[PDB]
Order: sequence, then C-alpha cells, then structure tokens
Amino acid sequence: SAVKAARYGKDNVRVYKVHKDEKTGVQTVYEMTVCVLLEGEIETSYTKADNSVIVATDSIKNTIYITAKQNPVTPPELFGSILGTHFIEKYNHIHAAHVNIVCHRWTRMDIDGKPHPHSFIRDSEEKRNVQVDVVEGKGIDIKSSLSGLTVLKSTNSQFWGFLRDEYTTLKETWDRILSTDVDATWQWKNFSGLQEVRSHVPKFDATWATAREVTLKTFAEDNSASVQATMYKMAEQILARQQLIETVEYSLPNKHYFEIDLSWHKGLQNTGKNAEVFAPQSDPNGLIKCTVGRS
Amino acid sequence: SAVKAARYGKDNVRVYKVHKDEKTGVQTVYEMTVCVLLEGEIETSYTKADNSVIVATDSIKNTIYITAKQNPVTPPELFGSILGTHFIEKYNHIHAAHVNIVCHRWTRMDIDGKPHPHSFIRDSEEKRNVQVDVVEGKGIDIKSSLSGLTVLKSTNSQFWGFLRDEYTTLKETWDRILSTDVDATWQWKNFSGLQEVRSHVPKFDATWATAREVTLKTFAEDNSASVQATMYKMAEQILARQQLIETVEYSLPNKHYFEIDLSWHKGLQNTGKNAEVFAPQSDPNGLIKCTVGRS
Amino acid sequence: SAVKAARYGKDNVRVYKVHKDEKTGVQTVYEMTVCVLLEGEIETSYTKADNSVIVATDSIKNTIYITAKQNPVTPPELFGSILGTHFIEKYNHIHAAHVNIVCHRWTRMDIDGKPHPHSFIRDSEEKRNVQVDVVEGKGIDIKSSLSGLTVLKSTNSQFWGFLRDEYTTLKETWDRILSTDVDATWQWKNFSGLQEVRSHVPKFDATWATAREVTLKTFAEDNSASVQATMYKMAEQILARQQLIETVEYSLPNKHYFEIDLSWHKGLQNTGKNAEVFAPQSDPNGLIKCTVGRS
Amino acid sequence: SAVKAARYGKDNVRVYKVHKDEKTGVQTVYEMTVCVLLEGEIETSYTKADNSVIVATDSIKNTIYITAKQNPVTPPELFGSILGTHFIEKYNHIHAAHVNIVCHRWTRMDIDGKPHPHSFIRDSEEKRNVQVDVVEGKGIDIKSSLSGLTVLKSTNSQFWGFLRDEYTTLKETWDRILSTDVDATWQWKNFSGLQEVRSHVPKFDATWATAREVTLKTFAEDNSASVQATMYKMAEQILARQQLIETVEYSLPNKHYFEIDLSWHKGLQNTGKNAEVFAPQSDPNGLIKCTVGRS
Ligand SMILES: O=c1[nH]c(=O)c2[nH]c(=S)[nH]c2[nH]1
Ligand SMILES: O=c1[nH]c(=O)c2[nH]c(=S)[nH]c2[nH]1
Ligand SMILES: O=c1[nH]c(=O)c2[nH]c(=S)[nH]c2[nH]1
Ligand SMILES: O=c1[nH]c(=O)c2[nH]c(=S)[nH]c2[nH]1
Ligand SMILES: O=c1[nH]c(=O)c2[nH]c(=S)[nH]c2[nH]1
Ligand SMILES: O=c1[nH]c(=O)c2[nH]c(=S)[nH]c2[nH]1
Ligand SMILES: O=c1[nH]c(=O)c2[nH]c(=S)[nH]c2[nH]1
Ligand SMILES: O=c1[nH]c(=O)c2[nH]c(=S)[nH]c2[nH]1
Ligand code: NA
Ligand code: NA
Ligand code: NA
Ligand code: NA
Repeated sequence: SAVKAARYGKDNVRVYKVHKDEKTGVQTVYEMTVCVLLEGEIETSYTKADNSVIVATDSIKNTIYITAKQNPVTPPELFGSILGTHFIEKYNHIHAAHVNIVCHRWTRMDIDGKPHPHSFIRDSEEKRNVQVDVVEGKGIDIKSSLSGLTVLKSTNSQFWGFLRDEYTTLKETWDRILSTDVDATWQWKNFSGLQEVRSHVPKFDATWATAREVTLKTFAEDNSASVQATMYKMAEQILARQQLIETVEYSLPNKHYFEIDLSWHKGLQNTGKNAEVFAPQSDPNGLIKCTVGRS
Repeated sequence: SAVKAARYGKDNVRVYKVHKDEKTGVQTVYEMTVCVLLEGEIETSYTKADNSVIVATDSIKNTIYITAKQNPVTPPELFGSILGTHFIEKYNHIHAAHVNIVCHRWTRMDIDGKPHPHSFIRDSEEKRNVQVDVVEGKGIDIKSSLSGLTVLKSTNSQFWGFLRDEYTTLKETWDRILSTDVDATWQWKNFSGLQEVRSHVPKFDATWATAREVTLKTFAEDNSASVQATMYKMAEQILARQQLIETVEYSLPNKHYFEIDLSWHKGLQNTGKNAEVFAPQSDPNGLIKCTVGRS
Repeated sequence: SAVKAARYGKDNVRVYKVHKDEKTGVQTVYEMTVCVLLEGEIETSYTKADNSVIVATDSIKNTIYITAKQNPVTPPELFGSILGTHFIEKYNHIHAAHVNIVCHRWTRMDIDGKPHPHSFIRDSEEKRNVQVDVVEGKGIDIKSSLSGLTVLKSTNSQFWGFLRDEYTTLKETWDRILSTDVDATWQWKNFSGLQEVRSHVPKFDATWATAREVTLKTFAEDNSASVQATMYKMAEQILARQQLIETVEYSLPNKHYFEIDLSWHKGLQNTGKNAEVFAPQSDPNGLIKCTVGRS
Repeated sequence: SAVKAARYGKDNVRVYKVHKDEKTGVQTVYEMTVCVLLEGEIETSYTKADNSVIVATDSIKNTIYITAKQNPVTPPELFGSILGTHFIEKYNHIHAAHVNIVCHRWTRMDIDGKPHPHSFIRDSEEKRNVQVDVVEGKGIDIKSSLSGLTVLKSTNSQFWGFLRDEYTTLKETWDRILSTDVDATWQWKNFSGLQEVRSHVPKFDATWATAREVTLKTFAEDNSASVQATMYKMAEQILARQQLIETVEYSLPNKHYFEIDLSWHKGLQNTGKNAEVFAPQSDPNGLIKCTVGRS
C-alpha cells in the first residue's frame, strides 16, 4: 500500500476577539469557528509511526489563538491568508495549509434609537465563510461565501413548461411560493502570496456586500421562471460587479410549501387563487446548483 | 393498574398562512408549528382497546388547518384559544385542550430602502410562543414567551462576592463578557373563555413588544452584578407595565467566554485588561432561573 | 415585585469515569451529562445583588467532578442522590438540590467473539436517565427513565373504530406500520434519605432492565389496537414487577409511514396488501401519553 | 457570463421498503434517504428560462419510488446504479446521474432469544452509504462508506515524539483515551455499466463487512502510536482483502478526553496513573485524514 493523499489538523476551533476604542469607548466583537488542515512531507507519520513530522493539533490550536492576538481577524479572507502563510513558512516540510473560517453574526444593538457601544445580538444564523488554500510555490486560492440566508416570497414565482412524461404528476403553476436557504460562493483570482491578498483587502467586504445585495434584490424582484433562471441572474450580476472573481456558484434548495385541498370540508376553497393556508414540507426538497464563469 | 393521567394529539404540525391585500397589493405571511394534546374521558382507549373515544390525530391535524383557514392566526394567544375552545365544545367527552404554538420569523424585506410587498427574510431563529390550556369549566390559561434571543455584551458585567470554600477555584471579576439565549415567559390572568380573550387582543402583541424591549434595554444598560440581578430587573419592569399578567419567568444560560493565557508564548499579554482573544465554551454552562410575581 | 421561585446551577456537565481491574486487566467506562440546580435562601442574589448566597456554578461543576472521583457513578440513581445530598448538607442555606443525569452508551466490544478489555462502541443514542430531587426535610424523590429507544414493526399494528365526523378523512386500517421513539419513566416511592436509597441499590439496574425488556417484548408481540392500548400494557406489567415504584409514564410519538399510490404509473399496485414502498414522514406526528398508577 | 457547471435534482427523499416471505412469515425492512442530481444539456433552463429541458424534481422523486417498487433496494451500490442508469437512458439530453444513498439501521429484534419476524430496532445512528455516479459514455463510478461509527478505547493509545517548538504546550503521553467517529470510504474500480455492477453484487455486502470488521478489530487491538498510524493499518488491510477497490479513505476526528487535576482539593490525585475522572471535550477536535492506494 501507499499514501496517495493526507492532511491533518484542528477543526471546530471557536475564537472570539474584541476591539476596544478607548477614545470613543466603543467595543466591537468578532466570533468565528476555524479549521486548519496541513499537508506536506508527513506520510511517515502514517506508515512508520514517525511523529517527528507532526505539528500537534493542539499546537495548531495554539497558533490560531496567537495569530488572532497578533493580527486583525477581519476580513476573514485576510486572516485565513495570514494563518495559512504562517504554517507553510514556519515549517519547511509543510507545503500546504487549508483554512476554513465560519464567521458568526454579532450585530450591534440599537437601544432607544442609538447604537450601543458594547451590546450585540445574533440576528440570524446566516454565516459569512472563507476557504483559503495556501500552497507553497502556488499562491493563495480563496473562495468566499454567504450561507444560511433563509428567504421566502409568497408570489411572483412560477414553474411551468417543464418536461412531461409517464413519470410526471406535477401540475404546472403560474403563481407559487418560493423559499430557499441561499449558499453563494465567489472564487477569487489566484493571489501570488500574502502581499497581493493585502493589496485587495477592501474588495473582500465590498464583494460580500455586493453578493448579498444582488441576492436579496434579485430574489425579491425577479418574477421567477424557475430557481435555475433566478440564480443565474444573480451570478451574472456579481461577475459584472467584481472583476477579480472568476466564478460564482449557487446551491439553492427548493423548500416546498404545498397547497391543502379542504374542499372535502364544508366546501372550503383553499386552492389556486383561493390558497391561503399551506403545509410547509420539511423533506424532500429540490436542489438546484450552478457555477457561472465568464464567456 | 389504573390510568392516572392521559393526553394525546398531534405534534409538529407546520402551518403557513398568507394574507393578501388586493387594494394595496401587499402580502403578509405567518408561519408556525402547532401541537394540540387533548384530555377527557378517554381512558378506555388505553385500558380496553376502545377507539370510539379517540378523535384521530389526523383529524386533529385537519382541524388545525381548517381553523387556520376560517380565522386569523395572529396573535397566537387568540388562535390557540379559538382552536382549543373548538375541541372542548365540539366533543362532549373532551374536557381539556392543550395548544402549543411556535411562531417563526418572516420579516418583510427592505429593498432599496422600501418595504417589499411579498418578500421576506428569516432574521434569526428567535421564536414567539404560546401555551394555551383550555379547560372545560375552568377558562383559558395562557403563557406567552420569547425564546432563542441570543445576545452578548463585551463588558459591563461583573461577578464577585460569591461564596468561597474548599470547592471554589473561580477568580472574582469586575469586567467579564456576558452572553445568553433569553427564554422569557409571562403568565396571564385566567380568562373565563374565548370572549374574554378576544376582549384583550391588542394586549398580546403589546406585551410581547414590552417584554422584548425591556429585555434588550436592561441587558445592554445594566452594569450587571450577576445574571440573577439583571434578570430580576427585567421581570419587575414587565410586571409594572402590564397588570393582566401575574408572573414573569426567566431561564438564562451563562454561555461562558474564557480568557486565554498566552504569556507562555513570547510573553504575550492576553488576560485581564489586556484580554482580547477568548475561547467561547460550548459546554458546560451556568443556568439561572427565577419566577417573579407581585408582592 | 417578589421572587416566587428561583433555582440556579450548572448544566451540560460532561463526565467520564473509568474503572480499572488490575487483577483482570479489564477496564470499564461510564459517560454522562449532569445538571445540578439548587434552591434555598437565595432570593437576595436576585433582588439585592447579594452574591454571598451564591455557590458559584463553577464550584458546582468542581463538586460534580470531585464527587465522581470519590464515589461510584453507577447506578445513576445512587450517584445523583449522593451529589444532591452533599449540597443540602454542606450549605445551611441550600434546601433543595435537583440533579439530572443523562447516561450515554459505551458497550464493550466483542472482537473475534471475545469481550475486549478496554474498547467500546456507542450502540445507539438510547439514554438511561435519572432526575433526583433532594429536598431538605422531605427525602429524595427519584424518577428513572429510558429514552431515545427507536423501534419499528412492519405489521401487527392496527387502527380502526376511531371517532368519525366532518373533520375525519383517515381510512381505517387492520394492518399498518408502527414506529416510535420510546420515552418511559418510572417514579420511585419517596426515600427518606441517602441510607434508604443505598439499601435499594440493586433494584435500580434491575428495574431499568425490566422496563426495557417489557417495552421491547410488548412492542414486538402485541397485535396492537392503538398506541394507547399497547403502552398501557407495558406500564401495568412494569408496576406488577417492582413494588417500590408508584407510577409508570410513557410518551410515544407515532412516526408515520405513508403508503404511496403508484397506480397512475403503468397500473402499479403498491397499496393495501400490495404495499411495499412507503414514504416515512418527518412531521407531523401523533403524540400519545399516559401515566399509570396502582388501583 | 456562461454556465460552467450545472446539476439539479431531488434531495432528502426518505424511502422505506418491506420484503415479506409468506412461506416463512418473516418480514425484512429497509430504510434510506436518497438524493439524485442530474447533469446534461440543461444550461438553457438557467440562461433562457427554457424549462423544456427540466425533468421536474417531483418527477425525479416519483422515479425513485417507482424504481424501488420494481427492483431490490439492496445492496445500495446496485440500487443506485439501476436508478442512475435509468435517467441517462431514459432522457437523451441527460448525460450524468449522481445518486447518493444513506442507509439507516433497522436490525431485527431478538425476543426471548429468538429473532422476531417483523420487529426491528435502530441500533445506532451508524450509516452505510453509497455515492454512485453514472456518466454516459464513461460507466459507473461507485464510492461506498460507513459513517457515524462511534468508538472509544480507554488505554492502549499513545502520542509522543511529535514536533516541539515555541507553539507547543502539549505534554507527551504513553497512555491516553482515544475516541472517534469513523468515516471510511472505499472507491471501486470503474464499472462499464449496469451489467458489470450486477456481476459483482455479492462483493458489495462482503466488502462493507470486511471494512467494518477491520476497523473494529484494528481500533481495539492496535497499541496506537497516533490516529494516523492506526488508520493507515486499517486501510492497507482492506486493500489487501478486496482487489476490486482502488483506494481506501479515512476521516477520523480525535474527540478529546482531558484529565482533570483535582490536587487543589484535599490533595486528590486524578492525573497520570491515577486518572479516573475526565472531561470529554465537545470542541475543538483533531481531524486526521488519508487516502491509501496500491503501490
Ligand atoms: O472547503 C472546505 N469547507 C469547510 O467547510 C471545511 N471545513 C474543514 S475542516 N475544511 C473545509 N474545507
Ligand atoms: O424552479 C424549479 N426548478 C425545478 O427543477 C423544479 N422541479 C420542481 S418539482 N419544481 C421546480 N422548480
Ligand atoms: O408547555 C408546553 N410547551 C411545549 O413546547 C409543548 N409542546 C407540546 S406538544 N406541548 C407542550 N406544552
Ligand atoms: O451571574 C452569575 N451567576 C452565577 O451563579 C455564576 N456562577 C458562575 S461561575 N458565574 C456566575 N455568574
Ligand atoms: O426533570 C428534569 N429533566 C431534565 O432533563 C433536566 N435538565 C435539567 S438542567 N434539569 C432537568 N430536570
Ligand atoms: O394508535 C393510534 N392512536 C391515535 O390516536 C391515532 N391517531 C391516528 S391518525 N393514528 C393513531 N394511531
Ligand atoms: O458525494 C456526495 N455525498 C453526499 O452525501 C451527497 N448528497 C447529495 S445531494 N449529493 C452528494 N454527493
Ligand atoms: O494521534 C494524534 N495525532 C495528532 O496529530 C495529534 N495531535 C494532538 S494534539 N494529538 C494527536 N493525536
Ligand atoms: Na513549508
Ligand atoms: Na367537551
Ligand atoms: Na442545607
Ligand atoms: Na442520456
């Protein structure tokens, strides 16, 4: 036998950081969950019980906290690039570092219509994420994403004109509910190293804001022919608004809301134009994916 | 043997309802999860295989949807009272109906600074709940609550002066992080029946807004001596602002954020006034409860 | 305002203990999750910021580990009684201690048909639980339970003869699937204190084994008229086999498996006696409860 | 813009099937969760609102149930190959079908030491899975796996000799607890189509049994130098026992159990050889991966 691929590290590392402005007295908090997996000349730890090549996962954890102490943790594209660069520079035998960051929401509270200097709310489980792959000799590859953005529109979605054969029972519709959990990922141009990532730092928060804004406005305003056609519109707009990204990927479930025929009970009309009460369906669900690139 | 207590029904019934204003073109959505458990002269279904006394759970489900078609589903205190009243009136042998409602958030979207007529976002997993117990001969007992309201303050929490003995290792602190998931419940005066519940309908949304506002402002502004002392302040203020509630109950976890001593690494100072990076702890957690009534 | 009820403590405390027999070389492991909530003369911590009455939750955590070091952790009825007794004896102002224990499964592995001396498997998420309430002046109240025992029978369940009215659509059946997650609780006679609990220690594991065996055999062998009638049989048998318990409580969901009519496709017959492929339903679910006592 | 990749279909489709032997009266149940994603000449559904190319996801769901009615659902490698082959043969414009199957455990009950003909238990959340990729022109690619197999050994694990530098605080150990959730995947030789998959059908259950047996016995018997070294041993043994698989992949978390120093309390000794009570850690966790192929 032979090792064909190997990586190891620390997952589910919870990290909080606070920034304090003691001129203004305003505090700002950041919370994330970090994973770091390393690759390199490590196969003998698997084949020969040679632990000399292992940077212990506990030491990887220590390194996350130390790096967070010594650097800004935002934007996450930058923090992940600094962290991954550390590992491949510090350790001659480590040749790639793979950093995932899940960013959790702590939105400043407004109290009596003024922002509070040190109190925050989790306004939803939506996440902002990065995957930063630092590969020695080959730069830094970054994917950015938003996930867990759960939305619903009650009309201005349609689905008709689909293939119909002996497996088909679904009725065409010109007016349905559409609800989904948005997972949207933008893939950046390869960066040559940390310096280039630093040179683009303002584009990271700006591109996440553009992706979110395009998602929300397109979802709300598109009289949707299908999940596929709406998601494609979102992707092309994001590509047109940030030339340093190469592709945009969407993964959208179709979280179904079924009409309920009540006409068996006192003639009640609850279907079609009369549909008011629906049964949200936990499973199954459609799942629609696409990756959009430039022509 | 003998049956001492028995109840049965349908749980986890997902319900959506839409309201359409075709003068303004504005749609409004509501989504909940309902459970209904019935009690009455039903013991023979357990002891003698007598199913004649059972209102099938599927029929209970049908009844939830029909009631939702025929009535407003808001406020949930009203909807639960209508639903529970139906069961004890319709069925001579059913003497109590226990209705739980979990209300899910679908907040209208703002697009380009205007509210959208039919697009919504799940802005957090915070719930609004009711437990409505309709008991024949004895009125309607309602508990209202908010749950899953997750908050954090980065300073202006303290914990010192606690008991110290041979089991104690915890250091006193005059400046700590406080984070919790708020579960707050207000218990209404018994209502004599549906008419009385209807007569108070505006107080339900108003009291939920008061509880939420008091929670948020007290959490943000109290320089907290302990979780106990802060939660008590919230409860007394809610009681002073709604005379039709009898008690306020809080259940608050203390979701710990631990300092990380890094001085073992290049002398790094990250404790006390220098604390910037912390380790959020998933478990264990303090859990602090109280029920506050009037003197 | 006034405090009407208050309790505080530590939740979600994970605990492992190992026993090593260095005559036989056999090791045995135990893993649980513990919560302890205390009551007593503590209201001033809520109303007056008086932390002197608080046994810090961290010290409660320390106490769980110390008690686990100094005593057997099995059976959980005993461990919870020792722990709760400690708090009300150690602290004059603490008058009740409420201990919940969730016991996790670590079943010894068999390798090449022999039990392994120190390797274990989690053979399901079924739990064994206790709630032990130690109340000064009033003894020790113990509830024991098994939960998360998930079972299915593919036939020999029926449901017919139920009430039928204008809310009913469900078809009678003489042959259905029955699946549930069993939650079964037995409530012990009040114990006067720790000595009496100790005097009954072998009855705790024996009664849990009886409850489990009765559950499994009755579920498998009863040609069930309804969930209610089967669960009642289980409860009466457990009461007849342990005179020191006063009541048995069951809470059983009816996790539905729906037939799928495929006759629209090439005449396929998949209903009634021809039913082979079914759609398991995640929600909603029936929920059936009863508490059985002695006549 | 241009579509670079696209796939769509139905996820989270719950399926039960029963087999009845009415000579022996024995029933056997199978339960799974299925996902099917299709690829092909479908980009115009995204770019031009052309739904003519879409096989509706509801029809994909119908097709899963129909295929389950008409064929055995075991072994899952076979069922997934039949299902995926259907889509690329039925639809000229569909060129790949990607089928995931999660198989749930329903183990026959033993009652009074005899197997019961129609009653079953969920003996753990361990799953058996397949990913079957049917690609027109290019055969069938199958990955098989076991996941959620949670194990613990209380001794006969070590971790010493790892790299030590200014980021290292971890103490070497010659006797630790090792616990993990096993995710193990074997990748089969490409099959030319359904006929070849059928020709190997007995090897699927046999190879899953070999992988499980090798995992369990190696975990229990290896005096482990590290997670890496133990997992590698498992992989090489599986490769030596099934020549039709090309690689074996393991992904193992190191679910940490920390010693608890209690010597601050009455001199209690609970570390090193005296370690009996431990704190299981929910997060973070080491994560160790490797893919093993043949030399
Ligand atoms: O692409 C990745 N996504 C993740 O969410 C993740 N988590 C860990 S660990 N590695 C990775 N890689
Ligand atoms: O937008 C949709 N895309 C699909 O592929 C599909 N299939 C079914 S069913 N509804 C929908 N809706
Ligand atoms: O008090 C209750 N709370 C709940 O969340 C609930 N759910 C069901 S079912 N009954 C109840 N009762
Ligand atoms: O506010 C608090 N109440 C407590 O009872 C307690 N115990 C520990 S530890 N921290 C805290 N904080
Ligand atoms: O009766 C109880 N059951 C539990 O599961 C639990 N958990 C905590 S904390 N107290 C309690 N009390
Ligand atoms: O055993 C049952 N009890 C019930 O109350 C009920 N209701 C429906 S529907 N099925 C069942 N089955
Ligand atoms: O490789 C896969 N694994 C899965 O668990 C899965 N689920 C769906 S949908 N496709 C896939 N593909
Ligand atoms: O087996 C192990 N592999 C590792 O890479 C590692 N790191 C730490 S910490 N413990 C362990 N154990
Ligand atoms: Na390197
Ligand atoms: Na009645
Ligand atoms: Na006391
Ligand atoms: Na094809």
